[PDB]
Amino acid sequence: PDLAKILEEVRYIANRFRCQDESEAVCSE
Amino acid sequence: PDLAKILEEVRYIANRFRCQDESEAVCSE
Repeated sequence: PDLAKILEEVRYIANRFRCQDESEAVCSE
Repeated sequence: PDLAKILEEVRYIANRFRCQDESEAVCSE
């Protein structure tokens, strides 16, 4: 149901945060 | 039910993030 559609959104934001953290790690190197 | 109303909020924030990421891409160009 629509709960499954909620999970996709939360996936998007979480993966956005992961990608920006990875970029920050590269920058720290 | 109210879960459907939760999904709209999460949609809003996710699309906000998408729009600001797009603006960042344009700026990077």
